[PDB]
Amino acid sequence: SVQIVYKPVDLSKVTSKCGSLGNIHHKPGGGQVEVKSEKLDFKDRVQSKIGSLDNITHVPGGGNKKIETHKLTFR
Amino acid sequence: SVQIVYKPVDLSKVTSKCGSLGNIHHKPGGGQVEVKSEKLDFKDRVQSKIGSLDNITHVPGGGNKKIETHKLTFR
Amino acid sequence: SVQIVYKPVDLSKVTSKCGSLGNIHHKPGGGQVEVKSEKLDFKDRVQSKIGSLDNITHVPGGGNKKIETHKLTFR
Amino acid sequence: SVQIVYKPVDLSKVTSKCGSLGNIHHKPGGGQVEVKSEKLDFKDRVQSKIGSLDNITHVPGGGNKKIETHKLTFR
Amino acid sequence: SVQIVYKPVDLSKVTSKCGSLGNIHHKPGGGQVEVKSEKLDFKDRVQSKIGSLDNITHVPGGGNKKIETHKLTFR
Amino acid sequence: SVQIVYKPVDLSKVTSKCGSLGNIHHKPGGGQVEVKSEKLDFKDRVQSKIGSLDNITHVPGGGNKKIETHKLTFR
Repeated sequence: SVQIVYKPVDLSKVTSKCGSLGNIHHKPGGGQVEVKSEKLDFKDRVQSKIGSLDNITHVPGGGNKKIETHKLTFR
Repeated sequence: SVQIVYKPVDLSKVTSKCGSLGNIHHKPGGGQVEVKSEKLDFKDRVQSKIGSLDNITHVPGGGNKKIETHKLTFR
Repeated sequence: SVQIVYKPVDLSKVTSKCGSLGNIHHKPGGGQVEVKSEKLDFKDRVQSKIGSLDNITHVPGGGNKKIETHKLTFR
Repeated sequence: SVQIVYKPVDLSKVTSKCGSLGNIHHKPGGGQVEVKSEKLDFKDRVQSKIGSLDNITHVPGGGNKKIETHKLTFR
Repeated sequence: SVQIVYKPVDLSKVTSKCGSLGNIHHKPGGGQVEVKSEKLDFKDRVQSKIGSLDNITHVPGGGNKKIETHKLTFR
Repeated sequence: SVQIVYKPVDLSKVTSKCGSLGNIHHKPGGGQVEVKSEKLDFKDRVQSKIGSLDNITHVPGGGNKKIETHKLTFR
């Protein structure tokens, strides 16, 4: 016979404290972009991106990430 | 017979304290980008990126990452 | 007695010839300007300029400048 | 007695010839300008300029400058 | 008595010939300018310039400058 | 008595010939400029320049400069 007894006790306090978050600045792609193309012979799929893209400013006042997994496999 | 007894006790305090977070600056791609292309013969898939891209500013006032795994395998 | 005889003969051909003037480009102030000012105590006249200003494109298809002076002073 | 005889003969051909003037580019102030000022105590006149200014593109297809002076002074 | 006889003969051909003027580029102030000032106590006139300024592209397809002076002084 | 006889004969051909003027490039101030100033006590006039300035590209397809002077002084 199999007897399995499980007690994960977790009182964990993933805590943060800031008095003043601020005065944050993010200036991507300030300058000039210039592209000039002539006499191109493509013979397969193409992608192109030009400019400012995908520019993130994540400012999480908390930003307390917590991750938890319980796998319990039985054969 | 199999007897398994489990007591993970966790009171862990992943803590942070800041008086003043600030005056943070992020200036990617200040200067000028210039591209000039002539007489290119491509014969397979292409990708191109030009400019400021994928520029992150993560400013987590906490930023307390916690990660936890419990695998319990039985044969 | 005074005798003064004057014959400025001028057949001068200040000439220009262009087959095709073109494909001219002028891009001043491409990038970003940013100004930030705090706690300034001025006690006299002020001037300020910010940005793109006074940006000339002179494209004279001729542009044949000619200048001519005749002073004739008598005492 | 005074006798003065004057014959400036000028057939001068200040000439220019271009087949194709073109493909001219002028990109001043591509990048980013940034200014930050705090606690300044001025006690006399001020001037300030920021950015792209006074940026010339003179493209005279001729551009044949000619200058001529005749002073004739008599005492 | 004074006899003065004057014959400046000038057939001078200040000439230029270009087949193709072009593909000229002028990129001043590509990069980033940054200025940061604190606690300045001025007590006389001030001037300031920041950025791209006074950037010339003279492209005279001719550009044939000619200069001529005739002083004729009599006592 | 004074007799003065003057014959400046000038057939001078200040000439130029170019087949193709081109592919000229001028990139001043590519890099980054940075200035940081604290606790300055000026007590007389000031000037300041920062960045790309006064950057010339003269491309005269001719560029045939000619200069001529005739002083004729009489006592």
